[PDB]
Amino acid sequence: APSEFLDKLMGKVSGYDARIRPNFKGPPVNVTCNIFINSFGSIAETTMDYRVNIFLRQQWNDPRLAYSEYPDDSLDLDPSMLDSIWKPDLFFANEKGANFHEVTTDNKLLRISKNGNVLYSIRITLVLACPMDLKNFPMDVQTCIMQLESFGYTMNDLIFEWDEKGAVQVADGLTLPQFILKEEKDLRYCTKHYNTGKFTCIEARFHLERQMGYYLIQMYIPSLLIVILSWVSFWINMDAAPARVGLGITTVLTMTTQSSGSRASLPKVSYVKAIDIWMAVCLLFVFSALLEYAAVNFIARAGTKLFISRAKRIDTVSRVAFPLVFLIFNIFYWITYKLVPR
Amino acid sequence: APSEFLDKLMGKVSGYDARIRPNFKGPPVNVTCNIFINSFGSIAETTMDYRVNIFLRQQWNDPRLAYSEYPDDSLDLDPSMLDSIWKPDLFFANEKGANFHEVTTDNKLLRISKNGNVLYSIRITLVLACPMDLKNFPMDVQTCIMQLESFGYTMNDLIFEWDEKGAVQVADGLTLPQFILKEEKDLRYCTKHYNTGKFTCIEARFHLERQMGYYLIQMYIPSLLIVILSWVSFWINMDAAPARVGLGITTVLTMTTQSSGSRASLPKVSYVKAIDIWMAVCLLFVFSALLEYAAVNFIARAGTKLFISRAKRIDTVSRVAFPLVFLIFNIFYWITYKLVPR
Amino acid sequence: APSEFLDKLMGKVSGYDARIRPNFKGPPVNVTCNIFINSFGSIAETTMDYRVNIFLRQQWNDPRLAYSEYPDDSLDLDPSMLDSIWKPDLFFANEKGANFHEVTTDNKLLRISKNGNVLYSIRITLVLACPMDLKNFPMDVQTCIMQLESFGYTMNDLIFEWDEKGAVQVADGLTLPQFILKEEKDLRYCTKHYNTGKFTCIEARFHLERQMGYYLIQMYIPSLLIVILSWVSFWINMDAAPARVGLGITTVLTMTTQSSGSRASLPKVSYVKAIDIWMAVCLLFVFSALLEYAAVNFIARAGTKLFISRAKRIDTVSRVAFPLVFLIFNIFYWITYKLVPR
Amino acid sequence: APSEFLDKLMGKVSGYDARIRPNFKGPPVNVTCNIFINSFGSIAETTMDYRVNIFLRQQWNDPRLAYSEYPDDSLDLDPSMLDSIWKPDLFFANEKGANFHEVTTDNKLLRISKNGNVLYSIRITLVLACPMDLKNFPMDVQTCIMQLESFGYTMNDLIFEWDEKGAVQVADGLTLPQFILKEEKDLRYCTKHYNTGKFTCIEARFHLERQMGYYLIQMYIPSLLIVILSWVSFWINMDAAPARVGLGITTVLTMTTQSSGSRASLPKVSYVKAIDIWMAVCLLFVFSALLEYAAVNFIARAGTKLFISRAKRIDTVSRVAFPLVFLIFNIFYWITYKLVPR
Amino acid sequence: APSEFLDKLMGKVSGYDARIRPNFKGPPVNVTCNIFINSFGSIAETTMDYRVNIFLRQQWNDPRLAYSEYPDDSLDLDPSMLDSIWKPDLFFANEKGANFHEVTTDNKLLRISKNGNVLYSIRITLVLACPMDLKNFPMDVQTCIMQLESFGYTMNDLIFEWDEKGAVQVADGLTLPQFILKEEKDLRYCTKHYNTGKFTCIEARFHLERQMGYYLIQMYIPSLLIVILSWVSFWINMDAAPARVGLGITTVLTMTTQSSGSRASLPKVSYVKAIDIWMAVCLLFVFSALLEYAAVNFIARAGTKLFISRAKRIDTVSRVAFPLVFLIFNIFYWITYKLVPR
Ligand SMILES: CC[C@H](C)[C@H]1O[C@]2(CC[C@@H]1C)C[C@@H]1C[C@@H](C/C=C(\C)[C@@H](O[C@H]3C[C@H](OC)[C@@H](O[C@H]4C[C@H](OC)[C@@H](O)[C@H](C)O4)[C@H](C)O3)[C@@H](C)/C=C/C=C3\CO[C@@H]4[C@H](O)C(C)=C[C@@H](C(=O)O1)[C@]34O)O2
Ligand SMILES: CC[C@H](C)[C@H]1O[C@]2(CC[C@@H]1C)C[C@@H]1C[C@@H](C/C=C(\C)[C@@H](O[C@H]3C[C@H](OC)[C@@H](O[C@H]4C[C@H](OC)[C@@H](O)[C@H](C)O4)[C@H](C)O3)[C@@H](C)/C=C/C=C3\CO[C@@H]4[C@H](O)C(C)=C[C@@H](C(=O)O1)[C@]34O)O2
Ligand SMILES: CC[C@H](C)[C@H]1O[C@]2(CC[C@@H]1C)C[C@@H]1C[C@@H](C/C=C(\C)[C@@H](O[C@H]3C[C@H](OC)[C@@H](O[C@H]4C[C@H](OC)[C@@H](O)[C@H](C)O4)[C@H](C)O3)[C@@H](C)/C=C/C=C3\CO[C@@H]4[C@H](O)C(C)=C[C@@H](C(=O)O1)[C@]34O)O2
Ligand SMILES: CC[C@H](C)[C@H]1O[C@]2(CC[C@@H]1C)C[C@@H]1C[C@@H](C/C=C(\C)[C@@H](O[C@H]3C[C@H](OC)[C@@H](O[C@H]4C[C@H](OC)[C@@H](O)[C@H](C)O4)[C@H](C)O3)[C@@H](C)/C=C/C=C3\CO[C@@H]4[C@H](O)C(C)=C[C@@H](C(=O)O1)[C@]34O)O2
Ligand SMILES: CC[C@H](C)[C@H]1O[C@]2(CC[C@@H]1C)C[C@@H]1C[C@@H](C/C=C(\C)[C@@H](O[C@H]3C[C@H](OC)[C@@H](O[C@H]4C[C@H](OC)[C@@H](O)[C@H](C)O4)[C@H](C)O3)[C@@H](C)/C=C/C=C3\CO[C@@H]4[C@H](O)C(C)=C[C@@H](C(=O)O1)[C@]34O)O2
Repeated sequence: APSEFLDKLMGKVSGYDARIRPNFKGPPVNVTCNIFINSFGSIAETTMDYRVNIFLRQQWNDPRLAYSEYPDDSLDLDPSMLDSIWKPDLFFANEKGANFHEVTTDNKLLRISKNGNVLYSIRITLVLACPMDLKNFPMDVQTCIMQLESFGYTMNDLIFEWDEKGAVQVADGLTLPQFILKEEKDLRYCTKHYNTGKFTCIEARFHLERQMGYYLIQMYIPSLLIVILSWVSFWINMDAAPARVGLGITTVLTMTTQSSGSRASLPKVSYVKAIDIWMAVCLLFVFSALLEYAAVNFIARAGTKLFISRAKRIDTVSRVAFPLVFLIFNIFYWITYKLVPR
Repeated sequence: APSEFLDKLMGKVSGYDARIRPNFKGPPVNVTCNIFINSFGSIAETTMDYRVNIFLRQQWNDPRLAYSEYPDDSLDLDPSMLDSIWKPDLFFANEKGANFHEVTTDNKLLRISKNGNVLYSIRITLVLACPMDLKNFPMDVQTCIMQLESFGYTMNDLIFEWDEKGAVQVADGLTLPQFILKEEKDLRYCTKHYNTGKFTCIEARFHLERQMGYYLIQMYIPSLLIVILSWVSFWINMDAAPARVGLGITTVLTMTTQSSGSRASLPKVSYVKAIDIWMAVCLLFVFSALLEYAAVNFIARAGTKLFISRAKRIDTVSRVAFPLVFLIFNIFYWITYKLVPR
Repeated sequence: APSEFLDKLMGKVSGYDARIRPNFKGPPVNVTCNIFINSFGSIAETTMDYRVNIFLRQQWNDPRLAYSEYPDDSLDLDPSMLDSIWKPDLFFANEKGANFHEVTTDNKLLRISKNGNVLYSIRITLVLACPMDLKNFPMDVQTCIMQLESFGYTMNDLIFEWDEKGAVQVADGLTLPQFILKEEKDLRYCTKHYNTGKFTCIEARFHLERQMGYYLIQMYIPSLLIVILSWVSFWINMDAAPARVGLGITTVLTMTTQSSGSRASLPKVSYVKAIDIWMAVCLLFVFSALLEYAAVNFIARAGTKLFISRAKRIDTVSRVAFPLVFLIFNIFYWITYKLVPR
Repeated sequence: APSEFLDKLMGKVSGYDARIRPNFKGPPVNVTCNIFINSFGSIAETTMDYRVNIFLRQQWNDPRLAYSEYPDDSLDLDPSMLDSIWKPDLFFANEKGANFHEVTTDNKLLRISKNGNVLYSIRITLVLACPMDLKNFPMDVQTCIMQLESFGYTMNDLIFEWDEKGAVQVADGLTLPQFILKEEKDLRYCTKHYNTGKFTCIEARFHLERQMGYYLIQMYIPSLLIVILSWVSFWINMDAAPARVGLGITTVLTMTTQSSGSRASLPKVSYVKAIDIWMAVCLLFVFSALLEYAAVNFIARAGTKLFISRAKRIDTVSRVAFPLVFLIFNIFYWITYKLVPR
Repeated sequence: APSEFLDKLMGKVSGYDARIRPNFKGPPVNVTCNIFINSFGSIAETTMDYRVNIFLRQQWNDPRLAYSEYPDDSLDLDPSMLDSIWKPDLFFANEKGANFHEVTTDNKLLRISKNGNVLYSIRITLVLACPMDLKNFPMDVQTCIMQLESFGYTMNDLIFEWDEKGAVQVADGLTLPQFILKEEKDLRYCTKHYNTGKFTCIEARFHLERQMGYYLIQMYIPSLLIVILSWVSFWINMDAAPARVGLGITTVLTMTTQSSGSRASLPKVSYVKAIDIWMAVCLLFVFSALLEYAAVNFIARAGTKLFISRAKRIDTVSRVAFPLVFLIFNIFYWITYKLVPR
């Protein structure tokens, strides 16, 4: 009897056809699909893509599946039965490849309401290639988008609509080590025009903000320290050229290395990153320090002690100048990027 | 005759249906599942996931499979027969992808007791994404969790229960090169609430403790050595500025490199790692050493021999001071992290 | 009735055979295929290949599929039905491996016009091995080619023709981080002669131009800076040999490192890259600077003050000479590669 | 007729059942299986696993397959026929994943003797995770083990036995770039006890010895050279502090780098590697050299020429001492690890 | 009618059996197979394997497929039909894994001549593990071999023969960035003896020669340059110890780094590479230069000006000596490896 009902509803009997669209030659089937995202992982600037595995819940009703037989409002069909019924055909457009998880049983959940409402749920792993603007790199906000489109049928045949309440849910305990996701999530329609015809698509937005802890600790602090080293360099007498030339050279080299280190993590990009203007100014200051020492030597290795007194003056006034120029730059710098954002 | 019994029990005859849940429209099927874990491998902080391949043994009884025909209490069915019978549908929630091992035969073991108890065993390889807190990195205890949930049916239909005795077993000879697993294993229920309904889950806990041998040998000892180099630097006369500036610079650079080296292995993280406070203090001491030499020079390059005597005093008192401040820091440091843990 | 038409047109009835070519033993089937390319990604010089995922739209008409039954000009058949009809067999020749995207439904779109025109669309991910000439590396234009050939039948049986209008389309918002694609796209026939017979092929051209921003910021500027360091080195008195030897050595070493850094990204290649002539000249200038200092010392460590005056002359005239020789080289250099291209 | 015999022996006729074990409800089936190993490849200490692809030849007789029809002692059945007959189910326990090679035809060889002896051969690629002890790393002997167990049936049902003569064969021309395999091969039974029951297993042993050429050339020689540099450092007068401090520092730094270099290849391990005691002693000697120079300076920068004469004595006696202490250490070192092994 | 002929020739009618070998119980089937290689790619010394994707064309005639029905000499069967006919079973022995390309249609080409000659063509991607001798690394000739063997049947059943004319063809435009392939190609039989029996194999030879451009530009030139730096070092007066010690140390360090750099690309190997003798001699010369400076100091820091004159003599005679010893070594070196090869 219970098997007999799976056989009666879905059997060849009643002439049910998998291939034919529900309510065919008529109003477009409306699919309400909401996604529950388990995790973001392996977000890489260089690879340019981010991994997310999601439950996809799509709901479409067809009149023909509706049954008067059982008391229960919704009956849970077997996962295999699902291969038999018509399914809405939905591919991630930017998907860059994706896979089901078939571990143990195939992971799929389907249930038919007596009304004829169908609930269909699948667990997918997605790699998604999102374009991301690095115009200001360290502290930027990046938007990651996923758009679900129907490759099979045109606009008149099929439509996608987000669920009116709670269209995208996130894991209760989900955190990203590198970025923080924002509670506010934008959802917006799109319509794709292709040579073949117009295909429906719906896209979610995700907003992610870069954690400043790691970059502060790694990128900025050593720069600050190295810049301190020039400052301590100034106090040593000009008579010892090696100590000054040694500090200047060593510091400029280290700044070079520190600068490349930032570059290795990132994808190769034409426009100047904020990190680059920071490195350019730090390097400009150490180079200017060595430059000042060079000028002091040009005056000192030249001649008369009156000039050497002049140079002992420029030493003090310089040592007072550099922390001020660096500090004022720093102040002027932080406001634009980390304050009044967007 | 023996084939005739596989054909009689599992045949179309008797109207056995694969798709229908055992004891349908009634008390939820109870699955007692215990796992035997062959190995942990490729645990990587950066990838954030750990590999484990496990035997999964799940036991559920259904009345309809029960047979009075044979003398034997448990009969071992063919591995293919398994595709025909109803199986409890169980997916690892955090699985991040997983695969069966089909090498030679498909690796699956099933047996039916005359009572109707079914024993079902499969060999799976799992990658598992466990969130791990690095708040104190080198010596931390990390908890790795795996939760088994039923994607197919709600709470009223199906339930998972760990076996009362020996729910998780480990290989007799299993060792992890990086961590040690703890004999005490916590097992605790969870219930998942999703928009679709409430799904049963059961989760194991694994506790892993970081081996301090490698990090002691690699991370800490070279730091100690480099800090010794400042100490030997102090004894050289202040008259030779290059030897002192050379030692100070070289040591601070090496400390910088040593510090980055720790960072390369780890995933990028916002909160300060214990290794970082260690590096910060070591670097602070070498920098303070160079700083003291700079002050000594400010007094020395300045003027009168009374001051130079003053500086020869500060040399000795400093050389006595640094091992004490470093030693007291070290003592104060170890207690918090490696003593009175958690 | 609607199922009955899928059954009538494609049924065993009417004796339709999948295996037989349309209009068999006659004029070669003509396939008009246009591709819509979603993205280029992971273009790597070292791996030598570039990833592109494309929609492939191929159109061939066969008389036998044509139907008089429906009012609609084009009817959209089910994606599975596609396995039944004869398909033009088309493999990417240089494909180096490729995969369909079967996520959710298999992603395939097919429709039959009453005329008998068939539209067939598939979404594919391609890795493509394109040979690329590095003769001038940093600023080069690279051509990436994909050729679609029929492995199954000879020229007399089958032919490929690009669509007369809009044979290749690109995503409206598509950008490549490393290169820019050019609007002008060349399309040209090819015919392959193999021992078996002659097979049709059609190949698209893509032209890509290297972004000069990243290489300017990374490769060239540090070179400029390091070359500046020699210039500042000259001013320090020759009396201090260490400062001069220190600057010369340090700079030549850094130039060595900078040079290798360029090499690591690129595939190993026999012919000299433009970047290499740039590095060779920069290194030649720093080496020549140190060389001049060495000559100055050979005169200076030798003897009489008249010679030392001679050397103080060569210092000034040299410091005036080096920026001129470097600047004139730079000017002479840029014209060939970034100006009057091809 | 020849097809008729495949149809008669393996047909539904005679009531042959694939699922049922040979000689069912009786003495355990005995499988004699010998392996021919094509190659070892990609043996990596860090990944901890080694690749081997093997032919597996397993022989079990069943009475029912035996035929009186043909003259030939052994008849070669079609590779597909193999799917129909019962196969012994054998999975590599530590397999960590493995794959068949299906290129061209599926690669499988089966033949049935009239006696009823069945020869079954398959070509498999295995990744095998072998635990390996690094207690003395550079020159160690490592044992790699593969154990073949039956996941399907208990001890009473099935048994594995190595072939009495030539159970494991190796390719005639097989060589490993990193290790050498030893002709003597140990083969030993194991029995696995699991909660389900006792399962048969048979394990091969492979013994591999590390090639000392590469590590001698790479690891040890540069250490020797750097240690020579301290020796040449001693001869330079103590009056020039920079040359001595320069050599001491530079050499200790280089030793640090050389030491890390060894570490990068290896998996992270708690226990001290032999390479580490070697590095510790080399570094101890360079550090002791710099230390002696520091003491000499403490005496020299202090005061009276009688002390400076004392120091010129300690220079000579030291320069005589260091090659002796290093040489005697070297001698004492090599004996334990490369002599009287195990 | 045309379908009726596929049904008549290959139908169950006429009692055609896929499983049975052509001309069974008789003279061994003779397969003439020629390969057309599209590309070599990703040849890596470290991975030890090289990728090649090839068309495999194998020709065997069977009497039973021969038909008198059509006028055409050769008829092209459908790619699926191929699964039905008997195929020669041919696996690459060293294949290390390989895959078909199933993109769009499965890529397979088959045609049956009325004579009964069958032409069968498949497109395969192969990874091939070739053993390669590095005894002289930079400029070596390496032979890469692929051997095609029949795993299914013995010598008496099946045989492989290369096509008498043009057995291996190469792409008209094929080039390898790292090596050049030689027009002369050796083809030679092999017979494999295994415990099971004797299996036929045929192997192609490929000869590849290393491009000297990249290694000249990268490996050798910087060595030459660094060796020049010692030469320029000699001219500086011995009075400044730091400039000489600085140049000697810096150069020996850089030589160390340059030496390791070569090692990173290559697989770990016991026997001494030619590149190693080159590095050993270069390093020996820089070390000998520093050594000579040390001796000069032992004489100079010692005492009387007559000795200092002696040392100013050894300076000149040395500076004349080193370019000669290095040049004569270079000459003596190149002849063995790049001249009179093999
Ligand atoms: C003339 C430069 C000399 C050598 C000066 O160098 C120094 C010191 C003083 C010298 C006189 C140091 C140098 C920076 C320069 C000053 C330059 C800048 C602050 C910026 O660059 C300028 C010019 C540049 O166009 C030549 C321009 O880019 C274009 C590219 C695109 O158009 C096609 C477009 O997007 C738009 C038009 O922008 C830029 C906007 O503006 C800044 C971008 C450069 C930073 C420099 C660096 C950043 O990572 C490098 C690395 O970390 C390293 C090793 C050293 C750094 C350095 O060496 O920093 C570094 O190379 O000062
Ligand atoms: C002012 C710093 C100057 C340059 C001082 O530098 C030195 C020497 C003396 C200078 C005056 C050396 C420097 C450390 C500083 C002292 C700083 C610390 C001990 C710590 O940082 C402070 C400030 C920091 O917030 C600015 C704060 O982080 C926040 C981040 C998050 O909020 C958004 C939150 O999680 C919480 C609020 O915590 C921290 C807790 O506390 C410590 C974290 C820094 C260690 C420094 C380093 C660790 O890896 C780096 C690397 O190995 C390297 C190359 C050098 C190191 C270094 O250069 O170490 C390094 O960069 O002293
Ligand atoms: C004699 C050289 C001495 C050591 C000189 O070195 C320096 C300084 C002065 C010394 C006297 C520095 C050196 C370059 C040389 C001058 C050489 C060139 C400008 C070029 O090379 C010459 C000769 C070379 O054939 C020996 C020839 O290649 C052939 C190869 C192929 O035939 C089989 C064919 O394609 C065609 C015939 O071309 C070339 C065309 O032309 C240039 C190619 C070399 C650049 C050098 C380098 C580029 O990356 C290297 C790296 O960044 C590094 C660490 C240092 C660089 C360097 O060390 O640069 C570097 O190694 O000058
Ligand atoms: C006090 C050390 C000072 C800094 C001394 O450092 C130097 C010079 C003189 C200083 C006074 C140099 C230093 C070694 C020390 C002497 C130490 C050893 C020879 C060994 O270590 C000792 C102590 C160590 O337990 C603290 C102990 O490990 C335990 C770990 C486990 O228990 C939990 C267990 O398995 C068992 C109990 O063993 C060890 C057995 O025995 C040796 C192991 C250390 C070698 C050092 C190094 C090896 O790779 C490192 C790297 O290449 C580098 C950059 C420098 C090396 C160095 O710096 O070498 C290095 O760090 O001497
Ligand atoms: C005693 C050596 C001292 C330290 C001398 O070092 C220097 C300078 C002068 C010192 C007195 C420098 C040193 C080489 C030596 C001279 C040695 C050689 C030219 C060669 O080696 C000798 C001895 C060696 O067996 C100990 C032997 O190998 C065996 C291995 C196998 O048997 C089991 C077998 O295959 C066969 C018997 O061959 C070899 C054939 O012959 C040469 C091979 C060594 C080259 C050295 C190096 C190559 O890459 C290394 C790297 O780039 C680096 C950082 C420095 C190099 C170096 O340091 O080079 C380096 O380590 O001279």
